Amino acid sequence: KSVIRWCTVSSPEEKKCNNLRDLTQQERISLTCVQKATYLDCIKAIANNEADAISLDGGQVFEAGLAPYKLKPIAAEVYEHTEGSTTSYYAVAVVKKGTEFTVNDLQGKTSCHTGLGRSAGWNIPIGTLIHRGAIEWEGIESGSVEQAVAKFFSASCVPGATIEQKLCRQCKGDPKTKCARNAPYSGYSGAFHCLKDGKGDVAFVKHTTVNENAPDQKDEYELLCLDGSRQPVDNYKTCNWARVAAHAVVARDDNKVEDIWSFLSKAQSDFGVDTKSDFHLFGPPGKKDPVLKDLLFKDSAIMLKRVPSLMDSQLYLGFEYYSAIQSMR
Repeated sequence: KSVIRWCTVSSPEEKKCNNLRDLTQQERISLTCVQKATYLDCIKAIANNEADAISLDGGQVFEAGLAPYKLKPIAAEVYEHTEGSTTSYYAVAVVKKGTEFTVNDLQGKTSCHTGLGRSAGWNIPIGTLIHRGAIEWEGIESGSVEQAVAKFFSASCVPGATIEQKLCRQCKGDPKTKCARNAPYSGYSGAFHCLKDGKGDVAFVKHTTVNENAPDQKDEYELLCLDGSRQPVDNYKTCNWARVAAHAVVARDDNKVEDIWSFLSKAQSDFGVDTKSDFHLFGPPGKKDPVLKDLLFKDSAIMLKRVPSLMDSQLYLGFEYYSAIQSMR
C-alpha cells in the first residue's frame, strides 16, 4: 500500500497526525492514523500488519524488539543537548567529593533513587548490579527485586517502593507521604536533594542533574564509574552506567521501511525545525499541558536520522542499557 498507517495513543496525538495527513494528502505516499489505547496495542498492531510505525522511547523500543513482535528502530530523534547523536541522556551515579568509596564498596551504602521502575534511577543501576553479580536476584519467583536491593544497600529512598520498609527509610516528608511516587525526594531533582541533604551516599540520576540543580556547586560532586574510578561531573561521557538512546520510530523489518523513511524525510524537510508553516513536526517546545506534550515526536527533537539497516534493538540501544533492562525481568 503506498500508505503509512501511523499509530497514535491519545486524541491530541491523533489530531496532530490527521493534520499531517491533510498537509501531505496530495503527496504520493500518503499518511493515515490508527489510534489505539496504549503504545503496546500499537506494537501489536504494527506486528499484525494493522499499522506501520510509531515513535517509542528506549525501554519501549526494548519491548518492541522482543519476540513475537521483532520490530526494529528505523529512524531516531536528534536533540540539541547531545550534539547530533542519537542519545537522550547518560545515566550517572553521583557522589559527594571527598568520600572515598568506589563501586567496589557500594554494598552497605545508603542510596537515593528517582523512583521505583524509573529508567535512570532504578532499572539501569539495579539491573547493572544484578548483571555484574553484585546483587543476586534470579527472577520473579524470589519475589520483588525490592527484597534483593534491600540486602545490598543498608537503607534507601526509592519513591514508590511497597515491599521493603528499608527502601523508604532515607526519604524526607511525613510518614504518610515520604515514600509516595510524588514525594520530596522523587524525580531527578529530589534524588539530587536526597544526596545533598546527606540522606544517601549515592544518587542515581542523569548527566544533567547537577547542572540543572547546582550549576554553581559542581565542584562539590563527583561521578562513581563502573571501572573503579571517580571522575568530575563533566566527564559523564567516560563515566556513566549506560547511554540511553534517543526515541526511535520502530517498524516491521520489511520492504515498507523505505516508504516510511521517504515519508518522514519529506515531512521533516517541510515541517522540521525551521519550517515557515503553521504545522510543526517537532513541538515547538514549551507546551505546559502534559497531554499536549511530545505529540508524535518529542517537542525538543530537531530532526530525525535513519538508523543503519543492520542495527536491531540490541545494537541501537547499546550493550550496557540492553543487559541492564534484560536483568530486570
